[PDB]
Amino acid sequence: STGSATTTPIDSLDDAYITPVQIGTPAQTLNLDFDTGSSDLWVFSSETTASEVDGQTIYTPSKSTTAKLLSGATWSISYGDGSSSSGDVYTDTVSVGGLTVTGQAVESAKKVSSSFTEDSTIDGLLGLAFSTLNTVSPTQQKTFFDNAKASLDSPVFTADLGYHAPGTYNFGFIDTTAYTGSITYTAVSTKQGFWEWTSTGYAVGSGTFKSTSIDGIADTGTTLLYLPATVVSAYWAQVSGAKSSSSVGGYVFPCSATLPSFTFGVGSARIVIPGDYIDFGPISTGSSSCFGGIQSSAGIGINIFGDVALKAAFVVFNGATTPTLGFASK
Repeated sequence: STGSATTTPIDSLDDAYITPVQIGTPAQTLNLDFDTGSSDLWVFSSETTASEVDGQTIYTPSKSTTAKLLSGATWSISYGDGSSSSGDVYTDTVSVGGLTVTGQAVESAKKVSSSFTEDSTIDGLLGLAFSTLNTVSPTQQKTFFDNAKASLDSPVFTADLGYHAPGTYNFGFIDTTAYTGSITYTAVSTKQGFWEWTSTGYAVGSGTFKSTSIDGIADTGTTLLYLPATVVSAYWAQVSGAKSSSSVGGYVFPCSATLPSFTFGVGSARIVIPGDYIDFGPISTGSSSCFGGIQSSAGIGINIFGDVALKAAFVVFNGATTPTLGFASK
């Protein structure tokens, strides 16, 4: 089997991407944030504290003839950005772009933190990291990909995120028309439960490539590109007037600037992030100070190849016995 679904930016800055997901019988369609940095499929629901729902589409398990309460099961998660959610668990039928899993753990939110409430465009998350990170207790549950894997034509999914435009998540096949040149594959460590790999270095604009190992994770659920302070300083040094602002919480730059590109290495291959991808607009409405899309990972404890980096590539998440990551230009 295979699946193919379109993923759409939630706003004009590509702050995140939503993908429609069918849950239950009859189908209830929710727009979820496909997140290769976590491993819980959770949804706004009829069980969510009413005051914490503000415009999201909810899952109502009592209206699904295939929903079954997973007795005694609870979940609770906190994300790198400080957000959190928790609740109970159902199993139900879940389909993504024509690909169907029966008995998928659907984690129903009783509580969500304010950032989720305040974002009406995201109805929940669909985790695509390794199932070892799943928070359901006392019986850990598998991710959607893990549940589908054996049925897929090939045990892979691919992320093709758009810049200021829709993209695609495919399951079970590699669309050879979706990229240019070849796919370069690189080793993955699953020891932290992430799609963790090692970039071979970087360049700023037309500058010379610096060969240097950068360990980090391929994370569709993080907006920006988070890299070591040395690297990030090297980048913003090329932008007149850019500075790290403690009060804003990162590097800012004059909105009148033209940003240089940023290149990262995948083995011998190179992925070029155009400068425009690194502009995330005014820090506050009407400001002429703009927020940078490349930021320091110092204090996160891990480097994150988030959407800013991933949207410049066609990315293969290969879930073979020994997982690997593939990157191609597009």
